Amino acid sequence: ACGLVASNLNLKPGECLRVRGEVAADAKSFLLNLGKDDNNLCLHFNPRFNAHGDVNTIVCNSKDAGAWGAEQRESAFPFQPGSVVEVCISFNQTDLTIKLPDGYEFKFPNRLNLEAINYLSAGGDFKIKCVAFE
Amino acid sequence: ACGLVASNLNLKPGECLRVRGEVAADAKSFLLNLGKDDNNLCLHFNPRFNAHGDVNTIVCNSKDAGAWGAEQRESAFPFQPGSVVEVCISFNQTDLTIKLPDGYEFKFPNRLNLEAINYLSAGGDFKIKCVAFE
Ligand SMILES: CC(=O)N[C@@H]1[C@@H](O)[C@H](O[C@@H]2O[C@H](CO[C@H]3O[C@H](CO)[C@@H](O)[C@H](O)[C@@H]3O[C@@H]3O[C@H](CO)[C@@H](O[C@@H]4O[C@H](CO)[C@H](O)[C@H](O)[C@H]4O)[C@H](O)[C@H]3NC(C)=O)[C@@H](O)[C@H](O[C@H]3O[C@H](CO)[C@@H](O)[C@H](O)[C@@H]3O[C@@H]3O[C@H](CO)[C@@H](O[C@@H]4O[C@H](CO)[C@H](O)[C@H](O)[C@H]4O)[C@H](O)[C@H]3NC(C)=O)[C@@H]2O)[C@@H](CO)O[C@@H]1O
Ligand SMILES: CC(=O)N[C@@H]1[C@@H](O)[C@H](O[C@@H]2O[C@H](CO[C@H]3O[C@H](CO)[C@@H](O)[C@H](O)[C@@H]3O[C@@H]3O[C@H](CO)[C@@H](O[C@@H]4O[C@H](CO)[C@H](O)[C@H](O)[C@H]4O)[C@H](O)[C@H]3NC(C)=O)[C@@H](O)[C@H](O[C@H]3O[C@H](CO)[C@@H](O)[C@H](O)[C@@H]3O[C@@H]3O[C@H](CO)[C@@H](O[C@@H]4O[C@H](CO)[C@H](O)[C@H](O)[C@H]4O)[C@H](O)[C@H]3NC(C)=O)[C@@H]2O)[C@@H](CO)O[C@H]1O
Repeated sequence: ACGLVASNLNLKPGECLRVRGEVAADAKSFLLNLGKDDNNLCLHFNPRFNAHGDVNTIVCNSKDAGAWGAEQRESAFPFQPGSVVEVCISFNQTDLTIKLPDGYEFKFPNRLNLEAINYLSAGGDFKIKCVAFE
Repeated sequence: ACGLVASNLNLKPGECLRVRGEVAADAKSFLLNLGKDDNNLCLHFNPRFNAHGDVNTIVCNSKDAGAWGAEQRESAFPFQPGSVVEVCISFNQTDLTIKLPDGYEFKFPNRLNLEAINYLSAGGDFKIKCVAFE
């Protein structure tokens, strides 16, 4: 269905999760899901080039016990299809910080109040090239 | 056994898996398992500092339907407690090539004849700092 699925991550607050991968030449959208498990996501990171009505927009949302939360759309879109990008993610009690390329970075509330991230999955027109723990 | 567990890898012949991590100060052993799943491992890579009657010896083996194969032991042991070590693994239908530090490398047969690897697992006194797909 999608890409890489990693579990047992022991991502404690402060630590950084760096993910590098190449986006398809004709990418429609790609995603990175972080959380406790697939149904309890503290972060559903979804850049949309041309999908679900959104064009060149990063849509973020959470999932709690299977129920999707309120979406949060971002304006800056530093991803050119057919290139290699790197996203860096860290969190704390209050919220997570997503560092995108070109110096852009935004925050997303930690609606789940997760003290550790043990799950991550990738999907869409994206191919993981590296996963780093810092 | 077990720690970071990654599924849906879809690693194919020619592509190499690279893992970097730091070994524990009083590490008795650590392991990396590659296979089609938890019970069918084309490679159980296990560097033992002091475990199972072995002192500083790399024990490799396979597992088919849960049955451990015939152990193959290695001479070199470029591991030191506290230090960060990197290993790279490539494969084809014949055998996997474990490339260790300074140009040293050894081969282990692809006993199960897997064409692709979808499961990776890590365990023991090892801290994964990065996993790259090349
Ligand atoms: C003809 C003859 O006698 N030949 C002997 C061999 O018998 C002997 O074989 C090895 O023996 C060791 C030690 O076993 C001891 O404990 C037994 C009971 O627990 C006992 O019955 C044994 O006799 C032996 O006892 C020792 O006996 C000696 C002499 O009697 C005592 O010493 C004497 O003591 C005196 C004072 O009392 C005095 O000091 C004398 O000077 C002194 O000599 C000693 O004190 C006494 N100790 C004890 C506790 O009783 C075995 O460990 C070893 O077995 C392993 O290897 C063989 C194959 O070589 C396997 O068949 C066996 O299953 C073991 O394999 C390991 O299996 C595990 C489990 O699967 C593997 O780990 C897993 O691996 C997976 C990956 O594949 C995965 O990683 C997983 O996570 C792991 O858990 C290991 O990798 C396996 N390792 C290997 C290599 O296969 C031998 O049987 C030898 C050497 O001792 O000498 C002669 O050749
Ligand atoms: C300028 C611009 O870029 N604006 C965009 C908006 O376009 C965009 O809105 C989206 O619009 C979609 C299309 O609607 C049209 O098509 C249907 C189907 O035929 C029509 O029935 C409907 O009437 C619309 O028709 C259009 O009408 C206009 C006006 O008549 C036509 O234009 C006119 O045309 C004439 C000539 O005839 C002339 O040229 C005029 O000048 C011109 O104006 C136009 O041509 C015509 N189009 C067609 C084809 O006929 C909607 O489908 C889309 O819907 C989403 O948003 C609404 C609320 O806004 C929701 O109610 C709806 O359910 C849906 O929500 C999305 O739900 C999905 C899941 O179901 C969400 O995705 C999930 O998200 C999760 C994370 O939270 C996970 O990631 C999961 O995997 C993922 O699947 C998704 O996020 C939801 N989207 C939103 C926004 O919440 C939408 O409204 C908006 C919003 O994207 O952005 C603007 O920038």
